[PDB]
Amino acid sequence: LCFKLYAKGKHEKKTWFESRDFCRALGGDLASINNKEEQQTIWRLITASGSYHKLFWLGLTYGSPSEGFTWSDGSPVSYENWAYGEPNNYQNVEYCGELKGDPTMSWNDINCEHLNNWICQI
Ligand SMILES: CO[C@H]1O[C@H](CO)[C@@H](O)[C@H](O)[C@@H]1O
Ligand SMILES: [Ca+2]
Ligand SMILES: [Ca+2]
Repeated sequence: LCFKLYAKGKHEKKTWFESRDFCRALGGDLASINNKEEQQTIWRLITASGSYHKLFWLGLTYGSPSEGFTWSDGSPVSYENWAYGEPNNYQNVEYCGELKGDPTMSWNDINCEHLNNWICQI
C-alpha cells in the first residue's frame, strides 16, 4: 500500500474517527505500521514534505480489553514502536494511537477526540 500524509492547519485537522472515515471514504484506511520498513518509508515521506516532528493519527485504536490495541485495517499488531512508558492510558481516556513524526517514529496513546494530522494508506 501507498502512504499519504495529511498535514493540515487547524481548520482541517481531524479526530481519530473523522480521520478513519476520511481515509476509508477515499478507498483506504488509516495507516498501519507493521514493520520497520513501513516505518522508514513513512519517515522518509515526513522528511520529503518538511513535516518533521509533527503528530499524526495512525490506525491504532483500542479493541476489547483482551485484544488491546488493534489496527483499523485489520492487520495484526505484531510490530510495535510505542514510546517508552506507552501506552499508559493517561487519566483513563486514551484509546487511540498517534505517531510522533520525529526520527524516533514513536507511538503514543492519546484521547481519540484530539484534533490531529493523519496518515492514510491506499
Ligand atoms: C501529560 O500527558 C501527555 O504526556 C504523557 C507522557 O508523554 C503521554 O502519555 C500522554 O498521552 C500525553 O501526551
Ligand atoms: Ca501496514
Ligand atoms: Ca499516552
